[PDB]
Amino acid sequence: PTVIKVQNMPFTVSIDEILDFFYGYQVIPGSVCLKYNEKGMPTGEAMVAFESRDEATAAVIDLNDRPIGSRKVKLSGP
Amino acid sequence: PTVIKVQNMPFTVSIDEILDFFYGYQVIPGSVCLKYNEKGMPTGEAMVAFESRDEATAAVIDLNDRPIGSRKVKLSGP
Repeated sequence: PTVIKVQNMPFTVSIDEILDFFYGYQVIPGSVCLKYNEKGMPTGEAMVAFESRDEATAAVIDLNDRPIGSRKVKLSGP
Repeated sequence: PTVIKVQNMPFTVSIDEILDFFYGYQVIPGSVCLKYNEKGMPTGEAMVAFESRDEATAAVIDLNDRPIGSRKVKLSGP
């Protein structure tokens, strides 16, 4: 269960949205961790893990550049 | 790449406070990831990255069990 990187998120996201964005994918519900900066504000980045390595590879390829609200998100890893 | 987990932080913590905890080490900026469960609630846990294995090992051993707020933080990694 590799973890993948998720960038360029709107800063209006929620945890439900991120998980929904991965609907149909073998994602781990309590694996999301949101990155913030020194000023206490989100950076639009987060880490998300899945049940397998082929499921993380499948997400990155399949959902890269796709949108969460308005922002087209960028995926990488593992 | 060399990330570590942090646990036992009060549920309400700021990044500015966390960075204070890791002063003197090369914590990759913006890498501080706050974790959430499948309910989308604060876990008191985070992930943090360093540039080398050496600095993530150096942080885990020195700072392990020090406070952030009123709790003795627990480090695990790389």
